[PDB]
Amino acid sequence: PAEDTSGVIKMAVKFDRRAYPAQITPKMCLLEWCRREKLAQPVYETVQRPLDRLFSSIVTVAEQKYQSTLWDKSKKLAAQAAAIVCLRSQGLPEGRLGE
Repeated sequence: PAEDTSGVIKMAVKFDRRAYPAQITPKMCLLEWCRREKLAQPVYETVQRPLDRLFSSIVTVAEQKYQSTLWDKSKKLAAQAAAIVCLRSQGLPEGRLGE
């Protein structure tokens, strides 16, 4: 239900685990959303700038790609950021404390 799914949607996000309950992450919130929606589960591809020890991640959900504009220090932190981009750009709840 989102006709044009080309390209990449981006926002400027970094995952800050202090905003989340113990051991709940955007990846889990997004995965549960896909399951609730009977959607294929998210697919993450890592991007690297190894000379800077930087990481980015592109997540595909319902054929649309999402990615943060910002780089991070680890594959896992970048994957969390990509999940946030996917949720926040759609207006969905992100799983934070008191949301």
